[PDB]
Amino acid sequence: SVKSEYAEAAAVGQEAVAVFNTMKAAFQNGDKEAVAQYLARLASLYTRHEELLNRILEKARREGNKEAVTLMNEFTATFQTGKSIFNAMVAAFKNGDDDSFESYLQALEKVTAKGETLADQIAKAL
Ligand SMILES: CCCc1ccc(S(N)(=O)=O)cc1
Repeated sequence: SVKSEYAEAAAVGQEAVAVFNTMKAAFQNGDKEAVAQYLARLASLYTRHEELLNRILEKARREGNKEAVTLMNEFTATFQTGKSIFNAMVAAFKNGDDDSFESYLQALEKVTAKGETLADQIAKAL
C-alpha cells in the first residue's frame, strides 16, 4: 500500500540521518577519507528517498487523496531545498572550503529538523 511504501521511504530517510551524523563526527575529526565515502553514501540515499517520494506522490494523485497530495507537494519542495544544500556541501568538500562546508551542513540540519513535522503528518494522511 502507499502507506507501507511511505514507511519504507521513511526508513531509508532514517538511514541518511544516521550516516550524516557519523559523517559530521568524521568532518570534525578531520577524517576526510571517511567524509568522502559518507558523502557518496548519502548521495545514494538521498537519490533513493526522492525516487520513493515521487512514486508515493504520483500514487496519491492517482488515488485522488487530495490532502495527501497537498502535503506531499509541500514536502517534496522542502526535500529539494535540502538536496540543493546537500549538493552545495559536497562541492564545498571538493573545493576544500571548510567554512562553507560547515555553513551548508548547519543549514541542512535546519532544513531537516524543520520538515520533520510535515513528514510525520504525511504518514497520518496516506
Ligand atoms: C537532502 C536532504 C533532504 C531532506 C530529507 C528529509 C527531510 S524530513 N526530516 O523528513 O522532513 C527533509 C529534507
